[PDB]
Amino acid sequence: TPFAQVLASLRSVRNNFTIESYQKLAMETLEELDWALDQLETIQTYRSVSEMASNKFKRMLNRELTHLSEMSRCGNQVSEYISNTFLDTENEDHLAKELEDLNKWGLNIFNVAGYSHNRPLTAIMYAIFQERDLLKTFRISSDTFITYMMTLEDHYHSDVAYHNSLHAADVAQSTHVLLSTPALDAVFTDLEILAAIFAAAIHDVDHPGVSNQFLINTNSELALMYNDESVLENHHLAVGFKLLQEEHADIFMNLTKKQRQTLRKMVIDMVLATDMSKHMSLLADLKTMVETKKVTSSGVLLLDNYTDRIQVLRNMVHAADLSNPTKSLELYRQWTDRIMEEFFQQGDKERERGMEISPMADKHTACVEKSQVGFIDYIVHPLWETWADLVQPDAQDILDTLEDNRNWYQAMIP
Amino acid sequence: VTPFAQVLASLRSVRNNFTLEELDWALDQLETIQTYRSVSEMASNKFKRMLNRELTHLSEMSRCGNQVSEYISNTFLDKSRFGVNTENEDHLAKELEDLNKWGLNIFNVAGYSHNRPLTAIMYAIFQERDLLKTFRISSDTFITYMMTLEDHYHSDVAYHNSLHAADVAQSTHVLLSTPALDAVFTDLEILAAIFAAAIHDVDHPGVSNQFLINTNSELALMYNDESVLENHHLAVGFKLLQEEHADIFMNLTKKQRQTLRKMVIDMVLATDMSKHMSLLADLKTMVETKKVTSSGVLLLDNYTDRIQVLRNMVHAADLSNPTKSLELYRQWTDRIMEEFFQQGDKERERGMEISPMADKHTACVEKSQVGFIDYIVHPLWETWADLVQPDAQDILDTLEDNRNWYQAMIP
Ligand SMILES: COc1ccc([C@@H]2CNC(=O)C2)cc1OC1CCCC1
Ligand SMILES: COc1ccc([C@@H]2CNC(=O)C2)cc1OC1CCCC1
Ligand SMILES: [Mg+2]
Ligand SMILES: [Mg+2]
Ligand SMILES: [Zn+2]
Ligand SMILES: [Zn+2]
Ligand SMILES: [Zn+2]
Repeated sequence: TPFAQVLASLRSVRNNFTIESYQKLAMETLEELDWALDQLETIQTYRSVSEMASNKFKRMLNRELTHLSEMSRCGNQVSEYISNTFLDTENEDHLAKELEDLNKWGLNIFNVAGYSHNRPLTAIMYAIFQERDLLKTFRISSDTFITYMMTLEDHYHSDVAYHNSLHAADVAQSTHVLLSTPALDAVFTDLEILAAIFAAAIHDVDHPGVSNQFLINTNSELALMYNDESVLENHHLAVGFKLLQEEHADIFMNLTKKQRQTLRKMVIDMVLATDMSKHMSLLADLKTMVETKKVTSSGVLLLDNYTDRIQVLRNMVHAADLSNPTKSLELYRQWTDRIMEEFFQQGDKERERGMEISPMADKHTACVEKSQVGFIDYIVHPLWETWADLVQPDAQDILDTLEDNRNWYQAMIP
Repeated sequence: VTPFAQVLASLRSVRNNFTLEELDWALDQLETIQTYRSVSEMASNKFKRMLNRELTHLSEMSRCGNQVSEYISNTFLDKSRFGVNTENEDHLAKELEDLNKWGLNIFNVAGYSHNRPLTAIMYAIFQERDLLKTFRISSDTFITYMMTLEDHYHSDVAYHNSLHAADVAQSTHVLLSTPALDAVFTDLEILAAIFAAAIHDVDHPGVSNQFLINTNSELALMYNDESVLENHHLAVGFKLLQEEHADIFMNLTKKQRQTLRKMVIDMVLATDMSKHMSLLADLKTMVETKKVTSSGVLLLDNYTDRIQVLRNMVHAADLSNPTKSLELYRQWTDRIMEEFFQQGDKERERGMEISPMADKHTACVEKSQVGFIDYIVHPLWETWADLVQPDAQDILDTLEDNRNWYQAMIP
């Protein structure tokens, strides 16, 4: 395996390096080399050592297969097989005023809901798509677009307090605004933008107002069918893409097969990243991205390969999903009530199920203010602090707004 | 600051001051052998443990500090006499003498069971391993589950039928008996492994995940193209327990069931042929660092090690055919091609480009098995045999002989 042999090579450097001002330089470097030696082995996990090993075996076989595919017609048939199988109105006036702020972080999605017959998702999506000229770009007839958009919005539960089309509309608009970050200009392709926005719009479709954990615990059909892994995220994606199958709703029908293939890859990639358990993994990638960030003249970021761009895009959607504490207090406060209401509904579901009440789920026991300060300090702030570093100086305001709201909720703890 | 970057931050100040060959070889080989997600896991682990320290502290604070830490922790941090109806009977019993033998003829087991080899072999395994007593599984419950399971294995499908399931189940049973693996696995780990094998291919439609993705199938659509069949097999396997009098796991504790479900999902997902290289990688690292207790028995400490072995065991059992006797192996080759051919017949009706081995005019049956052995089956079994040496030598020998036989058949 590679790491085993790489460790054996450097271990040999240490043993053969040993074999006044010079002394200071000599000794300072030896313990530094030793520090890096321990830190290599200790920060190593099972899947990290394995990844380098699997990837060498993959590379090695692909060399042998390229050779074999040149031999006979048969060699080619065997190579192709092996390669593919074992290798990877008054309302319309106010709505328009609220929509002036479509590219602004401070848009009030709640008023958008109010002036749009409680259809903020269709309202905001059509607005975004006209703003980004995506309907023209990707040959999407309005008729088809709204047909899809309406069905999508229909499969967002009305009865659910937080994970309703209003949350979807917020993430969609928030993602739209994050894409406009100056630091990321020519950076993404039109299909990448299309993927991102559609990803955001569907990221929570048919959400039943309960956690994956609840679904697993209650042995739900949904858990059972998705083998307890990313049960909801998989379900959202499945609905999102199946809705395209409805009568005159295929918004992607005018893209090439490759375009659709790629878009489907990215959309799956991004919505799966909205699993809150994938949080640390996303934050890890974003931190490494900041560390090795390369910036082209006048401030615009330099993201080469797809791998880099998708890391940014899935982090962008995740950051947009966790945007509420960074919004104005008037907005943020309403999201807090909405989240709690949903949390308490799950608690009621557990009470009659005779299940031990979920942490936060009982309105009788809930602490809220102290909770938001926990949520900010440990999850929201680290994420946004990282994002703001990557996109500096932009998003400095998003952070100050968050920091202020943290202090406000801190000041509310009885 | 992330770890690998922190390492190379010091490693680079060391080299830019040390001034050598073995350091400059590994200077390049550290960075180059580094992927995109191998780098990521080092860091995501650093942050997960960082936060878990902070929450442990916060829990100690108030009743509130505990509610907030429990919330955050759970949300942003991970984790008949024979069983079959028969008049043939006595013949079935003779074939079943070989239940613990690698050379059992599953095809005759099918013959003397009224084509019910899965129920026949499973009931046999469970009586042999005394699992029904161990896990309080009433016979009715067992045969009831077993029959419904066998029913959801397509008859119309040439290779991925209950006969293949029965083969993997019996092959896994035999691999668990490897002397090199004695006290190693718990009874629940054995139960997990055998059940995993029995259901690993349930409701298989006789087509590849690739086909399903390409044809934009409901199955692909609902499983977002990742491990489409493997996820589906598991979903069926576990949903069947919901049938009246079929819950074979009803008498296990909640934790026992929770753990078994974890391992079964873990193992069946590993039967994705695209996970092949990853499985082999883990098995090779396991071999390299293997610790063996007195008189030959392996020493596998934590769950992580045992599950790597168990998933590799089921995978090895799924790719066992070329390591079986030529009489058996030859029949599996025909069966696999028949299904492959039929897979192409579906592509044809769909106007799709016919898959590599999917056409009989173009198929290199013999040259193909030699490719399959040389590149996939032999490396896997060669690794397995190293881990459980000297056991599995017989398997390797049989494999080697059969490879030479198919080599000698190339026109
Ligand atoms: C505005 O609040 C919140 C907004 C959004 C979320 C996400 C939706 N559900 C989650 O688990 C993450 C949690 C919130 O607050 C949490 C702090 C404790 C209760 C929930
Ligand atoms: C007995 O041969 C085979 C038996 C079993 C399998 C597995 C089931 N499906 C797979 O893709 C792997 C493939 C075989 O042979 C392969 C090489 C020639 C064609 C397929
Ligand atoms: Mg989500
Ligand atoms: Mg399978
Ligand atoms: Zn969301
Ligand atoms: Zn009954
Ligand atoms: Zn199989």
